[PDB]
Amino acid sequence: MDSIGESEVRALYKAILKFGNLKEILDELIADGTLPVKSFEKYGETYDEMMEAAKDCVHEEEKNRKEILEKLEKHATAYRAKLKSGEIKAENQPKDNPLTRLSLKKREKKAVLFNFKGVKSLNAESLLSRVEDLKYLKNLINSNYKDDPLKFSLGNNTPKPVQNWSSNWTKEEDEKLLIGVFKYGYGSWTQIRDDPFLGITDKIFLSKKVPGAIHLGRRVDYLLSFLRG
DNA sequence: GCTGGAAATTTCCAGCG
DNA sequence: CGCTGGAAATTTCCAGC
Repeated sequence: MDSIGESEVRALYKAILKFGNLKEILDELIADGTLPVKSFEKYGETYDEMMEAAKDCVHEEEKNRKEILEKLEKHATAYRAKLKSGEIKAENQPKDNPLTRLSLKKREKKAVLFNFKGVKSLNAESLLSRVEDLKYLKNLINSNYKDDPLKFSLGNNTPKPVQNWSSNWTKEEDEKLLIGVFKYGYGSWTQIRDDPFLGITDKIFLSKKVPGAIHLGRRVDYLLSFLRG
């Protein structure tokens, strides 16, 4: 009757990518069919368990990348030594060599996934970074403009402008966008566009246009990592 | 199977020597 | 010119129906 299965998990995970830490507002979510009806406490324990599992997954993948880079580094060293000593000619080189290998691995980014309670391919990175980002944003707008989130501003921070977007997109639009993420959650691009108080209806697009959903996500992540440092 | 969204891959582009 | 890093576009992948 109260146990947890897979539907409640998927719904939760999605809700976490949407609102980060949501234990504050579980009720409201249950109260609008966002989450299946279950107890506040049990959802709390499931959330804690999920974030725990994400922490552990990221940890294990970090260990893995570490060891792989150790080995690749060793190979790089032993290769340099041979180039200098002259046992390898520099111009008769294959394009696949310990150097290019160590480099590509150095700069490789890839999904960090895990399974949880019979739900498959959850993104630990997305979960953690989303909780942090949305916490930083909530605290950022509440500590200053609580009685009117719309008056939020970046101050004298000037984030680098957008590249070849189809709408005249300025700092103002960044502010409004962030306010919208604070209001409806990460991903709710339709509600953000349609809110007339934000007044950015004719600057979002869901010859293909720009910016769409993905582009909004990138812009939000960049804006927040920028405002931090 | 099908399909939407995520993930991976490719392409585009600006900044630089 | 080519290199390189970042963003956009394009293709592929996969879980859940």
